[PDB]
Amino acid sequence: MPGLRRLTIRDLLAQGRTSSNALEYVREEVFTDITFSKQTANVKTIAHWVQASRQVMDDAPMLQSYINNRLMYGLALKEEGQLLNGDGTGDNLEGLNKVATAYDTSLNATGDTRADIIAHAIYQVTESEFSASGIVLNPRDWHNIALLKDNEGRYIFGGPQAFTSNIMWGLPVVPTKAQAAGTFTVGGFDMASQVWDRMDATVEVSREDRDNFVKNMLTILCEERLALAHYRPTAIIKGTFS
Amino acid sequence: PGLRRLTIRDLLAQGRTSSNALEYVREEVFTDITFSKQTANVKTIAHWVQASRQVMDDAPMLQSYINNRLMYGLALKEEGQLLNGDGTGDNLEGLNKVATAYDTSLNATGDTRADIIAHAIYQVTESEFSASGIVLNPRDWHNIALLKDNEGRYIFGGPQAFTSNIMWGLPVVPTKAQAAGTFTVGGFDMASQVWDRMDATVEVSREDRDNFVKNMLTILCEERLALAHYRPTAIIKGTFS
Amino acid sequence: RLTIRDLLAQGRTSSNALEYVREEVITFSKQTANVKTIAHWVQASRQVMDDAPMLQSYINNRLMYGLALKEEGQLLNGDGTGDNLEGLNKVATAYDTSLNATGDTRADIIAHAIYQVTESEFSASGIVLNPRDWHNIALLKDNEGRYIFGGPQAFTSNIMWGLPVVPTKAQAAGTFTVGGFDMASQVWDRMDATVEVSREDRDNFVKNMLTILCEERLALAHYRPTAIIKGTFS
Amino acid sequence: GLRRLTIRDLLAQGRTSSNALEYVREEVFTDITFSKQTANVKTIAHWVQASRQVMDDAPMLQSYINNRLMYGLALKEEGQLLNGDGTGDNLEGLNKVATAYDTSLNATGDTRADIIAHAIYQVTESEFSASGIVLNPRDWHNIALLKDNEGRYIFGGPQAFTSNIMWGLPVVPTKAQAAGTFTVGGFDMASQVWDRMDATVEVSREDRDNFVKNMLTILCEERLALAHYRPTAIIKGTFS
Amino acid sequence: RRLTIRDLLAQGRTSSNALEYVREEVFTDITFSKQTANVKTIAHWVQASRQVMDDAPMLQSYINNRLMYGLALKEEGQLLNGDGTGDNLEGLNKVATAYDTSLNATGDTRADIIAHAIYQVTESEFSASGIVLNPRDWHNIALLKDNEGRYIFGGPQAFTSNIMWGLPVVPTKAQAAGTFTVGGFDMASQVWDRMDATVEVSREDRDNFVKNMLTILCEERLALAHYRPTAIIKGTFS
Amino acid sequence: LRRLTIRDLLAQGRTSSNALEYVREEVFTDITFSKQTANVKTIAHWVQASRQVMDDAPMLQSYINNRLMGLALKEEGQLLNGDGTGDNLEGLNKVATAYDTSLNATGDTRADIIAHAIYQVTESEFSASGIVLNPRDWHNIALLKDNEGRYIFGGPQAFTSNIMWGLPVVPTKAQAAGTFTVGGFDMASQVWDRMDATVEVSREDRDNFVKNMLTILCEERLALAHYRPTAIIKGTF
Amino acid sequence: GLRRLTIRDLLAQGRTSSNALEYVREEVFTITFSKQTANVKTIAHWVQASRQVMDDAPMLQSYINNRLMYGLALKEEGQLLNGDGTGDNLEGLNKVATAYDTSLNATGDTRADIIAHAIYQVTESEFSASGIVLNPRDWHNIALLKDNEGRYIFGGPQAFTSNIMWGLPVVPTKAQAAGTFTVGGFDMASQVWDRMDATVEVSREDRDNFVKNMLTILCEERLALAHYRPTAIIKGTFS
Repeated sequence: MPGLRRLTIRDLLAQGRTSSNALEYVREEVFTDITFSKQTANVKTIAHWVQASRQVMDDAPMLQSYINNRLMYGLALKEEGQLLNGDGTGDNLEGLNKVATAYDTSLNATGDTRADIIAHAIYQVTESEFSASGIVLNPRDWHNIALLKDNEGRYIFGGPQAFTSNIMWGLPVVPTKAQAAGTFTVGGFDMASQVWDRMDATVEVSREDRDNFVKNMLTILCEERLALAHYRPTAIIKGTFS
Repeated sequence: PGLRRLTIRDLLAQGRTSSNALEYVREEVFTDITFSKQTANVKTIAHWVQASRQVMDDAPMLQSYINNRLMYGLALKEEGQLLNGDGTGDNLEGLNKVATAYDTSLNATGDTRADIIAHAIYQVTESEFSASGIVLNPRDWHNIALLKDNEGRYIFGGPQAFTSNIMWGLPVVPTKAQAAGTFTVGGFDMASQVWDRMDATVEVSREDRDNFVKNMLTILCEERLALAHYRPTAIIKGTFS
Repeated sequence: RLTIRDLLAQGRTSSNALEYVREEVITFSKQTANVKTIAHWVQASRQVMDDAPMLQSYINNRLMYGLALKEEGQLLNGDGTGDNLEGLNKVATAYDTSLNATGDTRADIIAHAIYQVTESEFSASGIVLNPRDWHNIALLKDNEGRYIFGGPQAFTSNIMWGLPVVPTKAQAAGTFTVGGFDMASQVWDRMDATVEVSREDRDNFVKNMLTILCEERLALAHYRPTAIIKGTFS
Repeated sequence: GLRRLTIRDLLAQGRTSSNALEYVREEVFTDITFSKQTANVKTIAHWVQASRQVMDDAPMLQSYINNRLMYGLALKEEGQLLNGDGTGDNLEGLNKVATAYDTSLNATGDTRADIIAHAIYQVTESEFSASGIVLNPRDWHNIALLKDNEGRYIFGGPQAFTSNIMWGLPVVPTKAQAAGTFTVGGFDMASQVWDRMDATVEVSREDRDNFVKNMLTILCEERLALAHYRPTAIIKGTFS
Repeated sequence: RRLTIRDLLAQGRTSSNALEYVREEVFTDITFSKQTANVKTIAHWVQASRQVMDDAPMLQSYINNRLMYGLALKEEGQLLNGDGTGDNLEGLNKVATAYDTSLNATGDTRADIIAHAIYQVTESEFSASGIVLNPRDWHNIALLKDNEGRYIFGGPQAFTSNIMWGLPVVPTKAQAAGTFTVGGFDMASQVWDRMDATVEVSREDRDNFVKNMLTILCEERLALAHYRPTAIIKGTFS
Repeated sequence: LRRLTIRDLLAQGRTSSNALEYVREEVFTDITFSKQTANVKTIAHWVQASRQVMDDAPMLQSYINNRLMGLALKEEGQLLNGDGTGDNLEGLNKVATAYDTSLNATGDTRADIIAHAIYQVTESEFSASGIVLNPRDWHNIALLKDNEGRYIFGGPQAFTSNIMWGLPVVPTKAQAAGTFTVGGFDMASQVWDRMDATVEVSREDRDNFVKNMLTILCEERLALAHYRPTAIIKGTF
Repeated sequence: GLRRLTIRDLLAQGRTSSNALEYVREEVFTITFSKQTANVKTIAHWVQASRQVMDDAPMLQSYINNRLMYGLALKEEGQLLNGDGTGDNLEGLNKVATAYDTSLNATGDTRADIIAHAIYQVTESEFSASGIVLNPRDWHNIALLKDNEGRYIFGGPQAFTSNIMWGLPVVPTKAQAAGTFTVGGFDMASQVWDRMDATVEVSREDRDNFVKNMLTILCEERLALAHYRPTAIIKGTFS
């Protein structure tokens, strides 16, 4: 099974299990009364594959190492990028940043810091009757945020005790390289989106592939099928730092 | 359902009932104290959504998420009724209608929106109670928590103040039920109470209105609630400049 | 004469969605088709619930037919957006006007379309016209005063060049759709038609009435858009 | 909800088993002399008359008497302890024995909060140090929200008003205290409150015209006395 | 109600009239002087009418709500600053090291001075174990800002629970306003006590016989031992 | 171990053979494939003590562990810039892409060069996940002071935290001064452990018999596999 | 006392049963080996009391041991820090410490920047700094460095308590002379071997105790100090 020593984007979202090629649902639109709308989520597949030598790998304990440290790791890093930046066209999921709501750049005044913009965004999330539960950042941006002062020796956030992923103002932070530099995504992901797992990550070996029989190598493939549903896109705010 | 904030239900005291009306004595303070005979009727609060048929009928795990999503909105409807629901009809006669106007003479020159909240925290004492909660529109709470004087100093600490909703040791309740520019502060724990007749329940109807045609499905979530106001002069409602 | 459902291929399915490959001629592309719902409802008197045979006679004679008439307008003129399903005219190839002769009549444009259907290596199998256009096609005669192919005695059915015509009010006036539907498109039925009676629906309770509903769930895949050609004769 | 400290919490507590209580009072003047005094256990009563249909539910009436009626009894016991004329069935309150504020100490540009400082100083003239203060909510609100030419608060702010503490000394804002009148003094040393009977409740249906009008009367009764051992340790005053 | 000066110091029972100890003296090496502490007596007397005392629980109310309370409040003020003249005890503020005036800075706040004193305690090879403040000065300190809305220390309730920099604080009216006292009390002093508080009624003192009065005396015997006067810094808020 | 080493910054893996064959994908800045083999090789660190130390027993063991597992510093010098030919394995600096000097400027300092290198890591379709450089260079970068800017007083907290641009920094004497190395080490390269470290004491080694001394030797074996050398970039300031 | 961290806590412990230990010192060029020997030395602290304190029995035996062990600990800390190693002395960490590289300093450096440069300079021995040793006054003046901008280098006066500098433990002690600091990886560079624990002996005749009815209480311990890599220890003085 997979697993990383860090909070992942799918941990922020709600988890469900589905047994169909698609599922329909209702999207709550709020005007800043709520008007409902019909939506559908299609179960799409994310895969990661690597080429490998034949004999050393099917006759050694270097296979568990090879799929654990390359395949599951890459597959996780790929689903994390899909859930956050998917397009929704073809085999692409529709990511949080695709449906997210534009940050309102009228909430920031002269002299604002990054903490002020984070506060403005945690606000703008509240305009959906939902409470912000998670933040998604770039590791560079998260490092800059965790370590800044307040025109005084005092020390907002916790720096190198809270910078270690950890939390910020009570909300979990996911610092991920999938997130562009200078871009933040705040929201109540707990009750604004949901990932439905059709099939768990499965691994398979292809001896026969695109001229693999004559090249003396295998292809190892790890794949998983899931869908992403966005109940209230107004609960997600995607913004850019100054 | 609360989602890491206090609900207007949390400011009031709570109890159980077993009838549709039980009535009580209202302490009418004059600005000694007189008494009134008042009756509180058990009204019904309902939140409904018209979804499709395909969304609902599925495995038990696929039916629970919408049930929780609906129990969530029921709580917001309950707050909307508790805060400002007029007496006429099946509404609940909420606090803002029973509250007392805000004495505008208290204002000093050069005040800010927080100064008016301080004045309203005072005025609650004229009922012989103490303020135990503010109710603000999220816009107003946000605009207050990030205020500053001529000097580069925040009144309420930092932007961390907007989160962890509290003003001078008094819980702040930011809710969409409160209209922009209107504030409501008072000793809720002693000036009001909520009597619960029935808990939340969910029902599904295919034949409602025209749902049988166009294959719709109305999901309804109901609770039964009465609101007893024991001292209207403890709750103060006002508007911002 | 029959239904657009009879022109297309038919399959069964057991899923909410449908994945397939659209062979744009031969390349390939992945396409999806979600199952949608089509319903037809009729107002009736309370007296049908008794005398069960009358209810069955009404249902099979007149209810199962209106549902097909209603799904014609969806299978033909759809969008695929929302609760609609993609229609033959939406996934269609514009009729080539270069095939037009100097003074060819409306019965020759259809022959040109029938030939154009073959440019996808698939032979045409059906025509779809508007009732008024079909009416005018069978009665335009000529200057001499003879029906070009008509004549009351010399008429078989809604047929033209040996292909079914299927006139439907769903088709707009001025538009025609010629295609080899039997091997280029396929309707996948999620479940067969179901009938349900409601007495509470709207004010049926007070007014002593009934609503009979007939529902069906289906999608449709368009493997070869090039086989279906949509034209608009001047 | 115990969101504030009462006058009783400001005083020494004591229990008794007699209907009168005699003590001695120190008479320190501007050494000490001892004069014998006595205090008679008085009765404090608070009553509310409710419709006769409020007893149909035992738990709800029980709750009302438990947490809504006793509060009124205590809050009027405050009004008796703080200021009682002594004559009749009114126990002798802190305002009856309190010493007058020495107006000589007032300066020209004397702020309203400085007079409390002068009173705290005058409390030291009885070889006691001032305990918490008692004053009206309006005056406490004005004191804690003083503003200079600019908007900066001098020594209070609404955080002070909600905390009921100035200069480390507890503050009791009560409606019983009149507006403009303040009372400082070493209440823990000077005076004490003696309890005879814990509060009791009584329901009467025939009281007054409660029979022809559908209502009851609920009565809460308490027995206590107030013993002042050093009136010079308590100071009245009025703002100007 | 709160921790007292007796709680900051180190306890211990004596069964004699006086005891000798060694004072460790530090230069601003460690020398040793010879000192003695004599068991002194602290008493508080309240005289009340003899009538009800002898048949009621009114006696208990005098004993603990009127006498033990005053005796504790007077013991705490004797421990802080006595004089050693007669029955006076030796006071912490009498035996204390003057706060270094030169240690201050231009913009130092009322907490920077406490930091300076917490340092100065370390010139005796010990560390601060507590602070003794006037309630007014503690109320003022606990509500200080930092050139920003941010509050140093904590909130007004319980005055931040009477703890600054992690060190318990004793707010007492005995401490003069504007004077502070830090130091390693638990290690630099001891409160050797001979006899616990006892209560006695006279019925004969002075002219109580003719005037119909009792007198109730509550008294205790204890000594205070000082080991390092350099581990106790007494200073003034400038 | 107050910092994370290069091993903690690559992929970890286990092998039970004296050599392993792997497919290295090569990127044209299309992706092609090459067959490659990595040979398990021994890393060894020795220190010579004096005799009669075996009687120290429990404390000797403490010396044996603490001051030997020394070997970790030599293994990383092998992993980073091993010559590749001989009895030493192929290092990260051996198969690494030369820094693109066209990304520089006139006044660019030294952290901007690392930013440019991180940018150039993306041409492999990977992303930088670490930086390796000299402790002197890291000290100069972290404590860099500019009179005009607000970055004055340096970053002693940054220097002690070992984090730059949000990525880990590895200051080691293994890497020569003036040279830097960035890249997606967690994807491109993997360390395959064959056998764990063992300790061997020799009395006859060289002159140990004459000179009344011992030789303690700690040795382990392992291989290094590089899947995408284009991910790694090595340059000089 | 346990309200502060002692120098013995920065180094490594270990027991020895002999009066001499042989070890190998690792010289690093900025690695060769030397062979050195550590001799078990004796550290003794004595307090001069009166004879009347003896008559109180537990008030002396059960209360003065607390202060006596404290004094012994402080004296041991001082000797470990700056013992000269000549004539029954320990080998002071300041004696083997490497001189601070003054060239590391820039223009505009405060006293904490020099400590940062010293924290760097330890790395040239392939070790990482484990602790700092300062004078209490120097630590006070560092933790309260009111920057010219008008902001504290550290959090505030809170910094002085809970002695920590950039995650490194700071040991303030009167043993370190004012103006002198020592950074290093003490948990690896050196260690302390304990031969026998502290023991207490009482003398009535030492010097003129008999004449002046005094007493001398002497607590003594025996230990050796072994340095393995002096380059890991950097000693310097503040400008």
